[PDB]
Amino acid sequence: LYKKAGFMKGIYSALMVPYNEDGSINEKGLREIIRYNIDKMKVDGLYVGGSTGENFMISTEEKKRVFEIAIDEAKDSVNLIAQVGSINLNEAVELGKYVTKLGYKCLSAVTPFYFDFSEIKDYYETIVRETGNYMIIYSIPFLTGVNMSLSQFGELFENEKIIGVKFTAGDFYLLERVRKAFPDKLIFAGFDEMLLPATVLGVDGAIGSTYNINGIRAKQIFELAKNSKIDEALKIQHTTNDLIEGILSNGLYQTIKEILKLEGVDAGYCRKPMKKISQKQIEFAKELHKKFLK
Amino acid sequence: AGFMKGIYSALMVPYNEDGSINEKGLREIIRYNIDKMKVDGLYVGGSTGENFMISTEEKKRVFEIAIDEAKDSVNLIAQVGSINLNEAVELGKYVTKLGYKCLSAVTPFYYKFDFSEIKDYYETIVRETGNYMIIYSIPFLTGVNMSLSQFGELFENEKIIGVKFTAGDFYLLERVRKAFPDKLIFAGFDEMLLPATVLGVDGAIGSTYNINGIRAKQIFELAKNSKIDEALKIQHTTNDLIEGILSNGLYQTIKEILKLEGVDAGYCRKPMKKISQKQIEFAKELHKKFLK
Repeated sequence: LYKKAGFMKGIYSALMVPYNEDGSINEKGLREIIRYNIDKMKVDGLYVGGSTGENFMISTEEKKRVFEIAIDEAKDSVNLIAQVGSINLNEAVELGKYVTKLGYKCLSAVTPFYFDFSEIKDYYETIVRETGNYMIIYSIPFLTGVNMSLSQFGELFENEKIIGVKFTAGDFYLLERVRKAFPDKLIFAGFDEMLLPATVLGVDGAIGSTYNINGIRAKQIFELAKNSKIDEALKIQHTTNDLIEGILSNGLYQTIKEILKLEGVDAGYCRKPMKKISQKQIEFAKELHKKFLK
Repeated sequence: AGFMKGIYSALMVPYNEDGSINEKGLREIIRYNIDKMKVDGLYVGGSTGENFMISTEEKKRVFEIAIDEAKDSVNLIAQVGSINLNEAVELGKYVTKLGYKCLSAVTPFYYKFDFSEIKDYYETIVRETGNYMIIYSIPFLTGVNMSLSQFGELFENEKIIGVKFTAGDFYLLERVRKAFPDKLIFAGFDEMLLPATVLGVDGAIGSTYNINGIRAKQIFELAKNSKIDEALKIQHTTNDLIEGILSNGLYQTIKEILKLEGVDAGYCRKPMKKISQKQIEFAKELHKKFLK
């Protein structure tokens, strides 16, 4: 339908945040990662604040500082989505209000793992109505759960400001059903290693962490599959998944940071008392870079 | 084995009230698949044929009729797997003698066999029959989840020529396709035919092709030939039909639609529930909207 926010289509990097040794934000490194994504990966958008290991119990003051820097550095060059969930509802509202005042024009949220569908719906609709901003839902509204039902999607998509969904589990029957039932909503693939089969089911783009270093190939897959070049897209998805297979066996986030540094980006190391990367994983990351990205 | 590519119906079998085979109706279902659905092949003795609900002798009679009626007009695969390896070899030898040129076998289930035992099972059927083998992988029913390196171990056997892939794991599907470009991969999930096709599967084996095989071949061919937009529209229409089939009872609704198409599709094996008035009328509406 013509009412879709079609300008939002494309490849979004789940923005990696670098940290200093003491745990604070490496603001200079963060600006380098933003610039690398915009200028070298050529991403269509940035997805800021997704919950990972190092992201989760960081202070909201540091969450806010990441949001300020990201929109200051990106300006209006790419689309932005700010994830403001994974915290209590009143906390998520004050964060949604803050990023809205900063100028973010689209929110996303996943709920905390405390549950009933009425509580999920109220969580989303509260953020929307208290911030006045647009909202991308998650297909799985918390971690240890499963994808929502088709009629639950309808309850949420009844809200005009709930404009799309990040699809995080690869149920491709449900993905087809959601695409058919809501042609006016955006669907973003959350699974980088399944971008090609998602693209032919009509997803509007993809949100992923590997696009920080593999955004060029990802954009090629998306574009070729939508323009009658499926054989070429499949070969690039094959190459991409050789890289992803190695990234996954070597530790996803620590390997992305190592390859960023091999590309000259001051990405540091994984934060917190999160497990230190090993000498063997350092060497494997170097081999992955030489073979796939150098 | 490139000549085996394409769309295979998992052949349904009509049973009488007492569970015995309705031979007249079985020939009618075969004729409908070959002549009207225009399938490239028949997958005989699979889950869809209620294979695991019937006796060894009843399985043999289904295999006899199917190849007698189909002759060499379409490809034929005979599913001979079982928890009983001695039965699997017996059935595999029997259908090989009948003239079937390719076997399939579900992973042995119920007991928690480890992978070395699963490998012995496949290699034993191949060794004892001399026939080709397609791995039947269906974790939703068996609980057996096979790794990429485990597929590699099985695929070192030159007569294990492919896999019927029913796990909805499209990362694993892409990894198997890349690792084994010389093997056949058949999609087992009719409602995900389009995404599987663009990952390079060689065909599909499905229950809904007994009645929706025309659209299935369209999706497959269009997606391989730079018509993705058209293939998605037909997958969308197909999945409206499949969504109704699933809500109405899969086996009962396919058999009911076959009857609306003039094919005597008989009953399901007990304890499969008999179809209800509500389900009969729903099937009539699916037929009128999607297939008449």
